[PDB]
This record gives sequence, C-alpha cells and structure tokens, in this order.
Amino acid sequence: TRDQNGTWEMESNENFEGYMKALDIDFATRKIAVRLTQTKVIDQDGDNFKDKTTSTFRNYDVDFTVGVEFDEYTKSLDNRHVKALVTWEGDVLVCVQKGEKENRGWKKWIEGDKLYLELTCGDQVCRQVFKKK
Amino acid sequence: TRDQNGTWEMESNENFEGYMKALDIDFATRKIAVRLTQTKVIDQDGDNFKDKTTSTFRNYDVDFTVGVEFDEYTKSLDNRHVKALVTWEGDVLVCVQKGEKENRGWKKWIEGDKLYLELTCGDQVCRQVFKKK
Repeated sequence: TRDQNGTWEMESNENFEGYMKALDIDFATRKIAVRLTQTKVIDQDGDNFKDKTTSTFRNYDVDFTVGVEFDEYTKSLDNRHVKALVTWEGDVLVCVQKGEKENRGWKKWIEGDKLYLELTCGDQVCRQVFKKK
Repeated sequence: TRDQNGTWEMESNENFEGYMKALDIDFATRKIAVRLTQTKVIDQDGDNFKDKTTSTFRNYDVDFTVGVEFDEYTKSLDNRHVKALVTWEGDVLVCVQKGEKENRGWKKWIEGDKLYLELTCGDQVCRQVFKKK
C-alpha cells in the first residue's frame, strides 16, 4: 500500500549515532538524541503529505511515601545522589533533597485543574504549571 | 485537595535555565532541555506516590507533494538548507535531499502494520521501524 496515513510509534532506531555524526551533529546533542523515541503523525491525501513528528524521552520513575526519606539519583538531570523527604504542609507537597546543593527541593500543589510545581536550588526558583488532561 | 492523581500536561516552565545552571547541567544539555514540555502521570494511593514523567520535543512539520521539489531547513537536526524531491518507486517513498552532504536522503514504506524509514548520509544508513498505533 501507498497509504502511509496514521500515527506511528517508533519501536527501533539503528545507527542513529552514525547518521547524526555524518551530519556533524555535536557530541552532546547526539548523546541525548540516541535516547529518544519518535511518534510520527502522517496526514496523507493523494500525493500531498503532512508529517508531524514528536520526540520523547522517558524520565525515570519516582516512587515515594510521604514521611519516608528515600535515596534519589537525579539521573534525568545532574545525576547526583540526594536523600529526599516529602511531607505535607496543608495541601502542599513539600520535598527537601538533602545533599551537596543547598536549598534543593520542590513544592507541588493543585489549584483548580492546574498542578503547580516550584523547584528550588540555591537562589534559583523554577515555576512549572501543568494542566489536567 | 491532596489528590494529585492524574495525567498532567506542562503548560508553563519559568526559569528552568537558571535552575539547571544551579545544578551545573552543561550548556549543550540546557539548550535542548528548555525546549521540552513534560507530561506527568501521578498514581497516588494515600501517601504512596508513583510519578512517571516524559519529556517531549515537537519537531518541525514537513509538508510536501510527491514530485514537487521543495526547500527544507533541517532545524531539528543539523540546521542545513536542502532541496528535497520525493518520488514513488512502487510503494516506496524516496527522498533525495540535494545539498552539501553527498547521498543524503531517505526511503519510507509500509509492510503490514509497520512503517520502515531508512535515512542515509554519506556511507551511513540509519534504519527506523514504527508500529501503527
């Protein structure tokens, strides 16, 4: 069939590294690119094609119990060992990541259909907002 | 509510750059990380949490008509200008990306519920397989 319509989920990617290197993509970008999987959405009408490709990385699962300190390796980030303790302050979930970095942790709460996440490290604060799907 | 269960799609990410820099994440990784959006799947049962986070990049749309040469800027890759021409060889979609790189192009075909994509650049071949979702 010439019909390539559909949503296509990558299952295999062989020698992406060699192809990217032939294109002169730099080492640090290749190190990340070889871990992604693509989803390809093809809209085909005759000989007219529209291809919309997204690349995804699965970060590592984080499982914890509130009040139980646990060892965390931040492999999706700076790859450091921290001792994390999550507690409730009202409806706000508060995490202290005890380790080399001062004032490292996060706070997480719901307001309406939005999830708020504030990440801290030193004097830096990152504010993220998520919509319920 | 303390109930953070659900699938949460990132809509806003403020000062991820400053947070990542405080964590000493290197420049080339930060340049990519600030373009991602996260989906967070939270499975909460009491004070027990399971968080599964995926990060996604939307590559650029590729629209073309078979037989009509078009200008392509490979911004999701090596950011080069090529003149791409897609033609059918039987049921195989064949693309030649005319430009600085020799033997650059791809071939794309369906077999069963699988989409096959072979990317070439110079003497390098990358083979990708996609499953219909």
